[PDB]
Amino acid sequence: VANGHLELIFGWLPLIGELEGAIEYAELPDLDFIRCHGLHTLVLQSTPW
RNA sequence: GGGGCGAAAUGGCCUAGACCAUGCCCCUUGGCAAACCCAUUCGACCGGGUUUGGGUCUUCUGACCUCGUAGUCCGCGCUCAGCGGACUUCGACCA
Repeated sequence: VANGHLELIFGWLPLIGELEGAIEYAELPDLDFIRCHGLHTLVLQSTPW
């Protein structure tokens, strides 16, 4: 068992490499941008003709 | 029907921009003020119709009553009427 478990953990080690790589990939700081608009108005006056 | 708008109320588009949907802004013109007419308790009774409504001389151009609108010099004096008065213009059934 002392040798089998050691072999097993040594074989498991590489997978932790790509797992930590993916973890780091999840922390990549990226983003986009947002942009909006708006408009308000007001009548001034009016007369007949 | 004829138009307007993307403004303005929001929704697509929505650095920005210009277009879209419902969606919202107006016309359905209006007024004449007078004179006369019906059937009848053989007028009281409301409603309708006709002739006029700035106006004439040649209302053709153009002028003669009237005014309205302006611009220009104006008298500080000359003419019997007097006066405050001159010249040029456009309009004249009414909003």
